[PDB]
Amino acid sequence: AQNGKDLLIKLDLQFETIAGLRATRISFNAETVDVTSLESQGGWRELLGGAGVRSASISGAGVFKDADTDERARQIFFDGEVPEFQVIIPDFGIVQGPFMITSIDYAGSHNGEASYELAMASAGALSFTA
Amino acid sequence: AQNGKDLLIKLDLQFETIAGLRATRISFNAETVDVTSLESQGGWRELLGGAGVRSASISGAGVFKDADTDERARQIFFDGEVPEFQVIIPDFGIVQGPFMITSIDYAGSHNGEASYELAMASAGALSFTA
Amino acid sequence: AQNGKDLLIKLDLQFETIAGLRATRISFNAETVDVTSLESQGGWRELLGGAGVRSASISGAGVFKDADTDERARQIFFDGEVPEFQVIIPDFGIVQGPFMITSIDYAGSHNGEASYELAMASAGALSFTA
Amino acid sequence: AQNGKDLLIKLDLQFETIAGLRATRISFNAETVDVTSLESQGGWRELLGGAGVRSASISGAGVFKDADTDERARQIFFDGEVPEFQVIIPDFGIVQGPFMITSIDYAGSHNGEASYELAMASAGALSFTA
Amino acid sequence: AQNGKDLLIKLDLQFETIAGLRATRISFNAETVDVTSLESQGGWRELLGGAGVRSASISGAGVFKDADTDERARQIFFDGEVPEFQVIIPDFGIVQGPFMITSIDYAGSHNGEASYELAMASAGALSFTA
Amino acid sequence: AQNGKDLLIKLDLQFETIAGLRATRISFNAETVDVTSLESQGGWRELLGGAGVRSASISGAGVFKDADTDERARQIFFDGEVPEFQVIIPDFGIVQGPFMITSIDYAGSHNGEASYELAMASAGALSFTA
Amino acid sequence: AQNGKDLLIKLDLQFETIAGLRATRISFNAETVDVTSLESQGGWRELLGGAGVRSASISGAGVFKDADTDERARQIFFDGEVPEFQVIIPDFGIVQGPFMITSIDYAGSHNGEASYELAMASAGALSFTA
Amino acid sequence: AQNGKDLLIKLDLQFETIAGLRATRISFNAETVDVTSLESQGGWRELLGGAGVRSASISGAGVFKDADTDERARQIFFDGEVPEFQVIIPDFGIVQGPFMITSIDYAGSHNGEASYELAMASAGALSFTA
Amino acid sequence: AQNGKDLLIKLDLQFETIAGLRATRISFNAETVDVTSLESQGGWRELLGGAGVRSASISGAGVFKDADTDERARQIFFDGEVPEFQVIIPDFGIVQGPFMITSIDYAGSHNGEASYELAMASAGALSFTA
Amino acid sequence: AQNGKDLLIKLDLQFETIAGLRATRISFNAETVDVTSLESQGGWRELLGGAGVRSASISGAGVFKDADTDERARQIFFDGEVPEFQVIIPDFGIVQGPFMITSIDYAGSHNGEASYELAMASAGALSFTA
Amino acid sequence: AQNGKDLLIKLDLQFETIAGLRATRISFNAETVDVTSLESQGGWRELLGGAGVRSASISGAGVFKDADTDERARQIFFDGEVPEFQVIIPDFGIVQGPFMITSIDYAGSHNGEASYELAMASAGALSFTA
Amino acid sequence: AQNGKDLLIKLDLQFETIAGLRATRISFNAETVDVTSLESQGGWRELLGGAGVRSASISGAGVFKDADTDERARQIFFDGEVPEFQVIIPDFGIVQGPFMITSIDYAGSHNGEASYELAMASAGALSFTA
Repeated sequence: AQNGKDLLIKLDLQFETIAGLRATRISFNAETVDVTSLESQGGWRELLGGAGVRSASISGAGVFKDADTDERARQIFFDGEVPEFQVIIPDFGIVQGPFMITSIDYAGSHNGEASYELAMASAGALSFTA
Repeated sequence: AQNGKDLLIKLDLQFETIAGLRATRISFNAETVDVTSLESQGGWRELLGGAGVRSASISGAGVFKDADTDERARQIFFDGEVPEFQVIIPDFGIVQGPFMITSIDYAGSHNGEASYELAMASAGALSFTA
Repeated sequence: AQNGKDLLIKLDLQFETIAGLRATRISFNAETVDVTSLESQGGWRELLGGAGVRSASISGAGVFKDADTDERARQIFFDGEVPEFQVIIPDFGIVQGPFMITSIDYAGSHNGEASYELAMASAGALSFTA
Repeated sequence: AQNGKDLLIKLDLQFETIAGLRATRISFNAETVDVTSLESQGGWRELLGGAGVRSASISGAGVFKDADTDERARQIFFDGEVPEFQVIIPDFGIVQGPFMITSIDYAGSHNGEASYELAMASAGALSFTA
Repeated sequence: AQNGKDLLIKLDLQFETIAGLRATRISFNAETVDVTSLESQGGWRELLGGAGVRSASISGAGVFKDADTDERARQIFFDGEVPEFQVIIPDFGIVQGPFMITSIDYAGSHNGEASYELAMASAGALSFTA
Repeated sequence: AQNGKDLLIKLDLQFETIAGLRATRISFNAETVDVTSLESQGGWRELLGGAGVRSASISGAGVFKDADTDERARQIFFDGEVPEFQVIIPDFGIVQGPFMITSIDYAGSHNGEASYELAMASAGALSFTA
Repeated sequence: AQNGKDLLIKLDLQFETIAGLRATRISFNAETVDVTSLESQGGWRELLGGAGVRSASISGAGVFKDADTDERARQIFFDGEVPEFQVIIPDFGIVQGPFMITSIDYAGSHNGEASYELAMASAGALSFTA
Repeated sequence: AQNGKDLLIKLDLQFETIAGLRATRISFNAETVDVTSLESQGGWRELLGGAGVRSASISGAGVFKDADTDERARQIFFDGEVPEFQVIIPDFGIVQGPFMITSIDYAGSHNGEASYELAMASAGALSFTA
Repeated sequence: AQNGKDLLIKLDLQFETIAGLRATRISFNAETVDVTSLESQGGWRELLGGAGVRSASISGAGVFKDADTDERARQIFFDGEVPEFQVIIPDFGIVQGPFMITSIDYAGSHNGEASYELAMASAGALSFTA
Repeated sequence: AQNGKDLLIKLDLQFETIAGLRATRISFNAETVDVTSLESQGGWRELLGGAGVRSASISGAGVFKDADTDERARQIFFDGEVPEFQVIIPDFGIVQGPFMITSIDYAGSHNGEASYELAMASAGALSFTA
Repeated sequence: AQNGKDLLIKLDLQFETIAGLRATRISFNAETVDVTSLESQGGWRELLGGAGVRSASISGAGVFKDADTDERARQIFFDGEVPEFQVIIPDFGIVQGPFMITSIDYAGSHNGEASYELAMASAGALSFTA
Repeated sequence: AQNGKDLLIKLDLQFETIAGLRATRISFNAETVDVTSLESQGGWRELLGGAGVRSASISGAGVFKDADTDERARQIFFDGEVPEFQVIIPDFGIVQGPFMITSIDYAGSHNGEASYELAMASAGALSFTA
């Protein structure tokens, strides 16, 4: 078993995690390049595999606590960059990829928090430190 | 931690917040300009970053209490303008952007409130007061 | 605070509200005419504002109680018209717009009510009585 | 107030209601033919009204009890017809329209009923008996 | 009233029902061939009726109990056929149609069942035994 | 009845199941090649059957426990391959198909687990060991 | 605003509109007799105006409903005539011109309508009733 | 309204319709013999009418189902003939004309049908049975 | 930024804009008098510039609302003239040119508007008021 | 109904189909030798039929998988030949004609496949095996 | 990667970019002087290369914002000149060529912008600053 | 199956691929020298084959990333040459042909990339390395 407190996204400025990090989710994708020739041993769909583009997307939720890493993401959004982002998996290790800052949003209610979602997507080739 | 009562959207007339402000949510976006060349170190999707357009959208919910700032939004909708709007983040600071008044709606039930949603979207370059 | 019992939609025949008016919701819109030139001080999306078309939509729910104003809406639907409709906001005032009768529906169950939704949309220039 | 037990859909064979009629819902529509000229007193969307096509759709839910009117709907579906259907509104009156039998479905579980939905849509000009 | 235990889908091999048959739902359709001429007594939408194609779709849920009829559906999927399928309605009778085996799926959790959905769609002309 | 603990997806490296396997679901498909000629004994939709392409998709959920089979899936994603995957059905048997690693995602919260979804899709002709 | 249901093409037999009149379009033309002398105050193209021939073309779409006016157009095509045709503009008035029946076509699909296009062109001097 | 399933093209061998008849379209033409004399009451284009040649063209789409009428069209193409073809209009009646077999084409994909277009054109004087 | 509602075409009778002016587009041209001598510093195409004729074309779309300026264009077409037309550019100013009325067309559907396109082209020397 | 997987083009080396055969389309033609004498019973166009030349064209799309039959087509193109090609129709049979290799093209993107179109045209007399 | 905001066309008056520059596209050409002698090692087409004339064309789209550089282009069009134009490529550099102002057009709708296309073509020898 | 990332066009300076190579497409041609004698066993068109000229054309799309191979193509265009170009097919091999640089174009928008198309055509005899 691995603690959900362990997997951490973190910005550059040298890497530090953001403050409100209530729920985060790295999500990989591939578009499944269908190569269905007429011949196929039972009429099954055949796929190519390595031809497909592959992606990554980070969706971080949290409560707005002011930190320099939280101010950094605003500066990354206004001065639109694609810097290095890094996401630990507990016992796998970090990812250390270039991402962008696709859509952030700050929210607040009459009774609750200052909360924020932070949605990111892949911008380059990723890595894995094991 | 930051109070959700602190983050406030506010209209011009000089800036004042609207009356019913039950739930508000600034939401930023970028469309992620995919630049996927054939070469890529693992077949990963590459992204450009700064080429993407970037946006902002404000969705304010609340209960209809008559105020001059609430009458102002009706006047902003009928006389269709794109004036300056300003949204505080508690410990970040204000945003102070030009937005429009994309879709508002007033609602009422047989037993409940006069309530309203107020949806806005970015109309120009934004700012950040830190 | 404003009572939800106060905001009232009403038909012409001289204006009277409909009988079952369980939940009603005027909803305004604008399509946000994106004017994103290549220059923009941080790559922000620029918007025009007043070029966008603007709309209104009324969605009234209620229980079927037979009234002349309820029979009027059937006559407005079969003899397809775009007459004047009027929606009070409690302390703002009325709207007094031409709408159509886009989609109505009557519903009933084996144990419950004769209920109805009544969906309307804008058909002309609106107003505001303050 | 009007009882939901009163509003009844009914088939021809002379008109009789179907057996399982747990929840029924006549739903009218119009597609809102947008006539937005460049001139409009506040940039408001203008609509034409009577040019729009208008429709009706009936969605009847119920439990499968075998009746001749329930067998009739199967015969209406296989021998695809558009016969007269009639829906009472409690204190308005009947509708008496030609509809078709667009999609029906029979369902059953390991513990529950033989249930069915019955979805209909308008096929001609409707009426109103007042 | 009719028991939901009575309506049964069944495969050929001679007809036998499948093992896990937790929830099943035959669903018929017609695409409603709109024939809206300019003339129509109130501007109502006119429909043709019998010109529309008509369909059937079976969605069977259940828990994976190994049976020869359950192995048959796998053989129907890999050796892609359109054999005769038969669905009883309690007091109507059977349907006895040619269907295909459009999408099946087996599912299991760390604590629950081996469960399966089985989605079918019409492949030919149907029948009704009364 | 069959235990949901029995149906197991498993990777190659020789086959071993992945660690967090909270909910898994193989899902087959066929696109239903509509062959609707003008003649049809009641206007019913006719289908061809075996002409349709057929597919399979695996959606595995689980909690991130570090295993070599869990590291293998990351290596399968970065070095984009289409290796053999194998899914037991309790009393049917295995499937043993070539799949790809379409989209994986790691997620964690401030209080919960390191969890992951693992979505796969068919890449070749499948099998069945009975 | 003017309803598109109002503008109507109509045949002689005394004038009656055709049955399927889904989309109709009178289209006028002039060939723009270029009179470009060497002198012209900025090298602009000069045109003569009234020397150009002027035309009209009617393209009527619709669904084949059998009417005597629909049979008339077939008789106008086989017995090739140039009779009087008349097209209302809603608030302008009629045109009342001699046209021919240049190209008609009947079409039908395996699932849709019997539809037809009807293309006409000017054959004489036109009129305008105001 | 008339069903699109009703209008049918059919070959001789005695007349039978072809198998795949997904979309068919008889299309008539006339070349509009322009008789524009210098005099014309407003400079309008004058046309003669009956001097123009008149034609017919049939474009039939469909899915290749083997029938004797489908084999007949291949025999009509290789042994190039101009036999009698017959096209029903629902409530008008048949046409019964001599056509040729101008261009046919068979098509198939890796996943779809064996489909075919069949393009014909007029070869003689046509008829009309009313 | 400039509003698209500001640029207006207008007829003489003193100048007034037409009613339906949904989309308008002044379009200038020059035919690019190629003067390619054998000598050219890299074999580049040389052009003369001022020798080319220059043109203007106006294409106005809109919905038929009856106005005196809309009746004027019909009178300009039948009594073929080349009067003064004037097109504002928002912050540039007017054009005030002689144009003709090259091709207009009125269109209407079974459900939509009475719409019209209005195509114009240059007839003389143009101007610019700044 | 016939599967689109069944119709197959195939080269000589003895006949084998090519690898990527995503979409293929044999297309026949005849140029319609117009024999329009002055006499014709309604002024109809008369055609001769068998005098017209007749052709065939094959357009095969697919993904580049290296096969000896795929290398053969390159050798057929560089060493320009007109060998025998053979195209099955599912239930008709083969064609077995001499064709040439008119235009092939290989294509690839930064993210997609190595794909190819293969366009062929008739080079001799064709056949039909029934 | 290079930002599309970086490549800029600019006029002389000293060089400044135009205001609305939504989409711009320099396009070079050469007419490919075919020199196909009878001898050629496989019957391949031989080309000469440097004999071909070479060109450039600029197509700039944008929204009409009044600027002196936007007024300049009108003055360049009416007083027909071929002045120096300059187009940056992000990391290549400028072009700095003499062009003409071939065709401009201003457009506006009832709801949208004042927009303009600006089409240019080469008029002399070009350059490259690296 | 073959990856579209594998097929690569490349310039000489020794061969290196260009930077932005988003979509590339080698396209071969032959003009089909029609040799249709009066005799032909069914009136079929006869073709000669090897007499036809044969060609190749390369259309490369991509995003402008500055490289020496990208600067080379500009130098190949201005100093008009016909150097050796080389295009890999994944499992076939290279082509290694002399081409010219027929038409290139650089494009950029207000929000997107600096993109470019690069169109080439054959200039000599080609090859194939297998």
